[PDB]
Amino acid sequence: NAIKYLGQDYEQLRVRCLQSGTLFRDEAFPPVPQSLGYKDLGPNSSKTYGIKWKRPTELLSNPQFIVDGATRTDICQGALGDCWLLAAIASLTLNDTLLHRVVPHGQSFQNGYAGIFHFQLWQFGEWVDVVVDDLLPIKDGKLVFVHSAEGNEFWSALLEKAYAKVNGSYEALSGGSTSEGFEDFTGGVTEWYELRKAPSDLYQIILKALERGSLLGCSIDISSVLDMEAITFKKLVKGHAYSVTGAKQVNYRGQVVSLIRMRNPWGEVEWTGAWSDSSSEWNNVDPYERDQLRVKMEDGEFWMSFRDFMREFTRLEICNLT
Ligand SMILES: [Ca+2]
Ligand SMILES: [Ca+2]
Repeated sequence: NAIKYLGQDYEQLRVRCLQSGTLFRDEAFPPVPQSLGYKDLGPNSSKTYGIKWKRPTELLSNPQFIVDGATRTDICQGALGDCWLLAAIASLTLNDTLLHRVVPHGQSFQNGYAGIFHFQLWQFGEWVDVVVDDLLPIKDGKLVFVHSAEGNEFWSALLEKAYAKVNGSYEALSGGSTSEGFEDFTGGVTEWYELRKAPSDLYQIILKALERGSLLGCSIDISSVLDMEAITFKKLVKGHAYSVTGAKQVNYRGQVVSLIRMRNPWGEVEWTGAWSDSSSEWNNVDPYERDQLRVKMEDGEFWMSFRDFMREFTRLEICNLT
């Protein structure tokens, strides 16, 4: 049904490997310096020094494709500036049908393992099935790029690998917090908002985008590279893409307050202002609202008020489907 990237046929390649008692080695994306990168991850780079390509089945006795669902907690940025892509993947997990397109859930390391996995990527303006072998860059016994908070989980590492594959290298995934040089992730129309000059009904726009399963991301702009990925006083990261993962209205001190939830794809480092995990704003909402929305954990995810949100962040991007 879906076009096969480069004519590679997952099931056909899988059984060939099974029947010959072997593990898949992708010719289309070899475990080689050029697959890593071309400059910062380039030949002989100190960043790539000591990298080896190892299967999860070499690292562990119990590797898992999916552990407790394929969720946003499974997206932790490694040593690669692919924050926009990782933020989009985190947002994609919130969309159940789209997630089950992109990440075929049947796959595992247990039954019929041949060192091969596949994903359905939006490429050339259609759904494209992409195979990968499960060799992944490792440094000091750990994944170099995206990892899950669950150490034996590999769907996201493998998904990032498929993206690296269709772009020719991992470094090719790097860049800015915007869709700079990144083709359609979604195919539908992309909406862009400068937050200081937003439509008066922006909160409702965000809310309805989330409800219909669009992907939302936001970032703070920069001019020079000396303040690139610079950390704010209240611990926001500049020039870095965040997933917008939720929006809720609360009754705060008797008044309707609009709140917005976002996730740093680092899976750590969070806003410390009003509505943060440990902030006192939660003492002034209905205790049951509090219990329902607040989660006290260093997980990259946090709430802000929508007003503080539009003050702090420069832009919101919405990626719609077809
Ligand atoms: Ca998981
Ligand atoms: Ca948190």
